[PDB]
Amino acid sequence: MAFASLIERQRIRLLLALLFGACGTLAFSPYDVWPAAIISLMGLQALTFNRRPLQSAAIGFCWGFGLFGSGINWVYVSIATFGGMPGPVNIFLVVLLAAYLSLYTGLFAGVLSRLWPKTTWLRVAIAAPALWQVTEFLRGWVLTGFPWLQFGYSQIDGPLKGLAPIMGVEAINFLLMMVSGLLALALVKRNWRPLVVAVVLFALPFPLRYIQWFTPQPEKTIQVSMVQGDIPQSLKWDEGQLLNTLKIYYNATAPLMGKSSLIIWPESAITDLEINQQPFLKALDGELRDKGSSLVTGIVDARLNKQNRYDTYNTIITLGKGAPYSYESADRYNKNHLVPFGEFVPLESILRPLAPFFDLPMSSFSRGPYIQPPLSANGIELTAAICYEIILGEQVRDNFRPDTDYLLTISNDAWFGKSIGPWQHFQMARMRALELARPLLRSTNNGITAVIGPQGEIQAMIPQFTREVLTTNVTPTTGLTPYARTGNWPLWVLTALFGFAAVLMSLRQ
Ligand SMILES: CCCCCCCC/C=C\CCCCCCCC(=O)O[C@H](COC(=O)CCCCCCCCCCCCCCC)COP(=O)(O)OCCN
Ligand SMILES: CCCCCCCC/C=C\CCCCCCCC(=O)O[C@H](COC(=O)CCCCCCCCCCCCCCC)COP(=O)(O)OCCN
Ligand SMILES: CCCCCCCCCCCCO[C@@H]1O[C@H](CO)[C@@H](O[C@H]2O[C@H](CO)[C@@H](O)[C@H](O)[C@H]2O)[C@H](O)[C@H]1O
Ligand SMILES: *C(=S)NCCCCCCCCCCCCC
Ligand SMILES: [Cl-]
Ligand SMILES: [Cl-]
Repeated sequence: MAFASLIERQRIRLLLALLFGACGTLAFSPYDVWPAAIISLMGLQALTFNRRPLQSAAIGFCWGFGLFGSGINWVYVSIATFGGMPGPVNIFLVVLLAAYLSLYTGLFAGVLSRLWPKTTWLRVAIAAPALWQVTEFLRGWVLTGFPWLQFGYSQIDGPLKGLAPIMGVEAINFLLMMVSGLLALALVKRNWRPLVVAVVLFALPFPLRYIQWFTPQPEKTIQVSMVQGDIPQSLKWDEGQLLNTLKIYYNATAPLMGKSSLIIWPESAITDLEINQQPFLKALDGELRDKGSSLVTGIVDARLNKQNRYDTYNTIITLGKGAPYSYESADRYNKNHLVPFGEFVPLESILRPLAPFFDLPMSSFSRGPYIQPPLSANGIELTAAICYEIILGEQVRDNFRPDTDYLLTISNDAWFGKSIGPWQHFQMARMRALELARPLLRSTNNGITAVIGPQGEIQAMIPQFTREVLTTNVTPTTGLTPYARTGNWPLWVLTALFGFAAVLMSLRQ
C-alpha cells in the first residue's frame, strides 16, 4: 500500500536511521534505558533490508552518525573550553569525528547487504553478529581506535549481565546484535519464528547472573580512602597551582593516616615531575609508614632512556607501609594507551603549531609496557588502568593476575564538564569489575569516584564537582572467571565458524 511505498523511499530510510541511531545513546548511562539498545539495533538491522549494497551503506552511516552524533558529542566540551579555536571548526571536528566512527557502522551495513542481500534468518542472526564483531573490532583498533558506545555495556544491570564473566562484554554485543535481529526479521516478515528464538536466546543467559565465580575474603577487609581534589582543569597544570594542589591532597590525607590503610589520589594528581618532588614524596612516605597507611597516586615522570633522551610518563606511584617510596621503586605503573590529541599529537611537526588544542599542557607522553605487574601496597595487589585504559577489556584482563585483590583506576574527567561522557566512561569501568569478579576502586579528580563490587554493583560513590574524600570498607575477592582465564579468543572462534557458515551460504547462491 501507500505506507509501504513511503517506507520504501531511501530518504525516508536515512531520516529513520538517524532517529534509531540516536535512540541507542539512550541505552548508556546516565539514561540507562537498556531496551533502547534493542530498539536502536532493530532499526539498524531492519532499516537496511531490501536495498542495494551501497544503499544500505548510506543507511548504516546515518545510523552510526545518529548514534555517534548524539552519543559522543560531549567531546565538544573539551574542545571548546580549552581548544582555543573558532566556533565553526569546533563543531566541524565533532562532526568529523562522528563521521569517522560512522564509516565503520556504514561499512558493516554495506558488506552485509552485498553478501547477504536476501532478508533471511541467516543474514540477521548468523552473518550480522560476526560481521558486527569484525567491524566493531575495526572501529576500536584502527588509528589507535575509539571503541566507545558498545551496546553490551548497557547490559551491566540488565538480564544479559551474567554473560560477561564467561565471555566478556563483546559477547553481549554479539548476542544483542543477534537477538535484536531476529526481532527485526519477525516484524518485517510478520513471522513468529524469529520472535520465539529471540526471546529464548535473550532469556537463556538470565540465570547466568546467579553464578558467583568468586569467593570474598572478609579477613582482608580494609578501609580505603579516595580523595577527589576537584582541581579545575583551567588551572590544573598552571605552575602557580602546584602548592595549593599539594596542600589540598596532603591536608585531606594526613587525618586519615592510621585509619584508612589505603589512600588513593587520582590521575596525575601531583602535577610535577616525580624527580622534582623528592622531599615531599619522601617526607610523605615516612609519615604514612609511621601510621601504617599506604598511598597510591598519579604523577608525571620524565625518565632517561637508553639513548639519553627523556620519556615522560603518565604514572601511578605508591608510598607508605609495605610500599616504601623510592625513585628507584619498581612499584609503579606507566600509562600504556594514550588518548589521541590529549596525550600525544599525531603530526606535531605540522599540527602542534595550529592551535592550543593541538598544544595542550602535558601532551607529549611516552607509552609504558602493554603488560605491567600489579601495584603492591601493604600486601594488596592492585591491577591498574589509567583514565581511558579501563574501557579496554582485553588489556585489563591481560594485566589481571589470579592474586589481584582489587582493580584500580584513576582518572581526570574534568575536561568534559557536566556532560554524559563521564557517565559513559564510568559505566564501562563497571564492566571490568563484573568481567573479572573483583572490586574496582575508582579515584578521580572531579569525575565519578566510586567503589564497584565484584558483580559490577555499585558499593559506594560520591557526587561530582565537589572536593571531598570517599572512605568506605571494601573487601577483596579471589577466584577466576571464565573470561579471566581466556580473554576473548572463544567469542572469536564463534565469530569464526559463524562467519564461515555465512560466507559459504552467500557463496552457494
Ligand atoms: C519516540 C521518538 C524518540 C526520538 C529518538 C530519540 C533520540 C535520543 C536523542 C538524544 C539522546 C540523548 C542525547 C543527550 C544530548 C547531550 C546531553 C545534553 O543535552 O547536554 C548536556 C545535558 O545533558 C544532561 O542530560 C545532563 C546530565 C546530568 C548528569 C546526571 C545524570 C546521572 C546519571 C546516572 C547514571 C546511572 C548510574 C549508572 C552508571 C554506570 C549539557 O551539559 P553541559 O556540560 O553544560 O554542555 C553540554 C554541551 N554539549
Ligand atoms: C568478508 C567479510 C566476512 C564476514 C565474516 C568473516 C569474519 C571472520 C574474520 C576473521 C576471523 C578472526 C580469526 C580469529 C582470530 C582469533 C585469535 C585472537 O583471539 O586474536 C584476537 C586479536 O586479533 C584478532 O582477532 C584480529 C581480528 C581479525 C579481523 C579481520 C580483518 C578484516 C580485514 C577487513 C575486513 C573487511 C570486511 C570484509 C571485506 C570484504 C584476540 O585479541 P582481541 O580480543 O582482538 O583484543 C583487541 C585488540 N584491539
Ligand atoms: C569505508 C571504510 C573505511 C575505513 C576507514 C578508513 C581509515 C583508513 C586508515 C587505515 C590505516 C590503518 O593504520 C593503522 O594505524 C595504527 C597505528 O598507527 C595501527 O595500530 C597500531 O596501534 C594499535 C593500537 O592498539 C596497536 O595495538 C597495533 O598493533 C598497532 O600496530 C592500525 O592497526 C593500523 O592499521
Ligand atoms: C580520559 S582522558 N578519558 C578519555 C576520553 C576522550 C576521548 C576522545 C578521543 C578522541 C578519539 C580520537 C581517536 C579517533 C579514533 C582514531
Ligand atoms: Cl528466512
Ligand atoms: Cl613498610
